[PDB]
Amino acid sequence: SQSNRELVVDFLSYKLSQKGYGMAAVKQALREAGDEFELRYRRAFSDLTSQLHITPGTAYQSFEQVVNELFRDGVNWGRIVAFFSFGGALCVESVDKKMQVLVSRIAAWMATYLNDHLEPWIQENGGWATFVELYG
Amino acid sequence: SQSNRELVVDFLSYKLSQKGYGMAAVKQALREAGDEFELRYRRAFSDLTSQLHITPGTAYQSFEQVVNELFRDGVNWGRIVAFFSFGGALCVESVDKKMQVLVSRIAAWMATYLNDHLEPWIQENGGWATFVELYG
Ligand SMILES: CN(C)CC#Cc1ccc(OCCCc2sc(N3CCc4cccc(C(=O)Nc5nc6ccccc6s5)c4C3)nc2C(=O)O)c(F)c1
Ligand SMILES: CN(C)CC#Cc1ccc(OCCCc2sc(N3CCc4cccc(C(=O)Nc5nc6ccccc6s5)c4C3)nc2C(=O)O)c(F)c1
Repeated sequence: SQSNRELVVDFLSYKLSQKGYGMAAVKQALREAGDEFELRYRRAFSDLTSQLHITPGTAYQSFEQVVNELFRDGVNWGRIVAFFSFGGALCVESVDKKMQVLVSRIAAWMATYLNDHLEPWIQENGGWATFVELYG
Repeated sequence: SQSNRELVVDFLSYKLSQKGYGMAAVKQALREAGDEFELRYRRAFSDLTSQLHITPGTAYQSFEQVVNELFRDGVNWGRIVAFFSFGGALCVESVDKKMQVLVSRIAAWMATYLNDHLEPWIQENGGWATFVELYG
């Protein structure tokens, strides 16, 4: 869906710009939730960037397997925030290693995973409007 | 949920009995779909029983990783049928190796995976009532 892709591009651009490189309410809540996750929560959970070791040869299937570990106990809003934040970290780490080409690929991976695996839970749980009420 | 667990126990008991060892409409459609999968489709896909090699030491996480391969591209009714049928085969193979104790465990794995990963898609796609209309 275009709405999921828009959220992905907005969050990734925000994270890249933050580091030096419509749906307004949803985008804002997402940006804020991602920031909170990075400041307080990222440190406690298993570091997924260590498990992926991204490069131009990295396949979507590899990304998919690592993200599955994130949702192993099911989906919830906090986990979706960790997922967006994980994608942001891969983009930042990609731009550092001079592989800016991987950004658009990571974006596609995220949108794809969202549409294929997370969308049903999102819609069944009130949609993004509900995320705003809880995290925004 | 209790409704998912009931479907799992009904299907497993049905498969076990077939090999010599409420929700009536859903249970019937599921039994019938599972039979069609075994008669027509099982031969046309990769054998997951080869990837699990079940024993009393087999962890849920192992089962989860194998099932994930089944839904790697997403969920649909036919894939859910393949999933029930896969659980049925593990139970049959467990009773054959004298490990009848694993049956209740496999049942719990299935109910768990259903509730944690498949339920949202099911509800967003018309619920079990829709499965009955299509496969029943
Ligand atoms: C309202 N105001 C105040 C605004 C606000 C707010 C607000 C509050 C709370 C918030 O988070 C709460 C925790 C969310 C989570 S994360 C999680 N697991 C599941 C198991 C699991 C297993 C393996 C790995 C991971 C993992 O994520 N590894 C990563 N590696 C990297 C590396 C780089 C970058 C990102 C990542 S992520 C996980 C993550 N589970 C939960 C949960 O809540 O259940 C929040 F985000 C925002
Ligand atoms: C109408 N009336 C007459 C009633 C009816 C009916 C009716 C109609 C259609 C039906 O299925 C259609 C195909 C469904 C599937 S399966 C599938 N892949 C994804 C890729 C993939 C990858 C790896 C493994 C598997 C896998 O499954 N491995 C297994 N190993 C074992 C071993 C033992 C036991 C079970 C199993 S399963 C798969 C399965 N994809 C699809 C799909 O349709 O997308 C059906 F079941 C019933």
